[PDB]
Amino acid sequence: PGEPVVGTGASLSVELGPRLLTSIYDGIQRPLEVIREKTGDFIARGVTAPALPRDKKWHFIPKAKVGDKVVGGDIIGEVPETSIIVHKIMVPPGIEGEIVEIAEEGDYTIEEVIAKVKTPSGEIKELKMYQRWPVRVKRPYKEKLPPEVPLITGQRVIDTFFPQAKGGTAAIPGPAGSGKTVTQHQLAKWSDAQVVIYIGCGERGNEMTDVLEEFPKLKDPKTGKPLMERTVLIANTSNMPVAAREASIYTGITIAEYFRDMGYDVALMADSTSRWAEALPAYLASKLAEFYERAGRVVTLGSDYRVGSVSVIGAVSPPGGDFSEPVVQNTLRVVKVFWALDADLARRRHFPAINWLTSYSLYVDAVKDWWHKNIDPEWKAMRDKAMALLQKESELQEIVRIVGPDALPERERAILLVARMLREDYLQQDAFDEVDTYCPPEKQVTMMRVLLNFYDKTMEAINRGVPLEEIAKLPVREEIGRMKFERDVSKIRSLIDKTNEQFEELFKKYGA
Repeated sequence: PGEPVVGTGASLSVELGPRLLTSIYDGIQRPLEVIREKTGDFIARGVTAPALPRDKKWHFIPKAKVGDKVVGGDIIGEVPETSIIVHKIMVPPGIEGEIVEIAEEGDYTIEEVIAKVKTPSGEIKELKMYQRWPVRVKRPYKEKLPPEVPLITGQRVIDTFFPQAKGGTAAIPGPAGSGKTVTQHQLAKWSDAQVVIYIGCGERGNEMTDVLEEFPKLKDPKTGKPLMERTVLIANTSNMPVAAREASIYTGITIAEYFRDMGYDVALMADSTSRWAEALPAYLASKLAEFYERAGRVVTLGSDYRVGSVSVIGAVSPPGGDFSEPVVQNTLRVVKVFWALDADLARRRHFPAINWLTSYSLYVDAVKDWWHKNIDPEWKAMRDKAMALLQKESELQEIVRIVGPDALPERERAILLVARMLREDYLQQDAFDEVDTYCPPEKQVTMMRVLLNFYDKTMEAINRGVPLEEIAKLPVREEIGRMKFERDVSKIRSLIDKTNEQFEELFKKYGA
């Protein structure tokens, strides 16, 4: 509306209800292009359009009845919104009491009052299929849970060495381009979040166009349905007001929090480094912080025990291609994970071009018990071992650069052989391949066991006089290089026995 009050200005809010999905907005949730506003401490002014259509009929299913006691977050109905997502109709935060009136199953437009609640006062509150929330106010919840369950991306280098927790905070520094774009796209479509809130575009120039024309064609690989049906986009464009681009990340995170309150895992993804806007280094630092602080996995409001999360992934691309700060350095300081895309790795044709020495995740210990309990009790021991091999490989390659390869002992040559297999057979991954576009957790640990078992057999064999050239030509080495294209994890698993057997024949052949 247009009401003015002391403190934060015209309370800038979003409409939360059905039809949000598949929608594209600007920084303050207008369907249109353009935008208009004056961001300050004091206030902000804006008029035009409706965020949610009032014309569309929604199929309402009641999930409560007259006489039920309710609190904020209680689910009182369901609406099938898209062919992917069921919209859960919740009591707005701050409302409690008895349901004295609830709609029957029928078709309704969003201004229709689908229930009434009598509060303890006796005051009668009318509930609709949508609700409103100030974007600068974090939606409430019962409890923020410590990081614990991984957001599974299906990308080996991430899930294994640099994991993201559901509710966690990630950034992707490094050069913009196909690399970043492909990784962004793999994350959005493969991560086990049900809903994606995507902020950006505006970064390229032809980008708004490609979004307008290609994004409706993209499929959700999980369902074969349009990805648009689990997505909401917020566009920050060069023509749009400074004020609104400022606000877009609050709009974004409020909409994400609303889907978490229903019990979904949501991924909030940002790719709007350049277009982010400033009216008037501590200003940037505080705004980054207030945003990232809102990520989290929570026990939601409601009378049933229920958990949802917002995981934040922010692409950070230097404004003028400038390696240095500020945007880059503060954001890396706030997030708990980053995936450093690296142009030299791209030129070595190592894809995805995630530098496994400069990336880091502070969630390894937080997610390990989940991996241990659900997938493989050796997950953490194996990641640590593979990383130590990579760390060793890097020190050796530096030494070798200076003194040459000709006086390397067999043990050191073997380390290099196996590190190379780790980099090519495991870290490298093919987003374009119909099998290797996603790697299930059970496949990740099984490929890793195959590789680490090969390493152990390699060092045992070195130890017993087998020459390294023989290990390098072992037929099984080359099936290991193809494990990633195999859909059937038991065929991958059998490489362990196959490896043991070929090494045995090498032992018989040397009397070793």
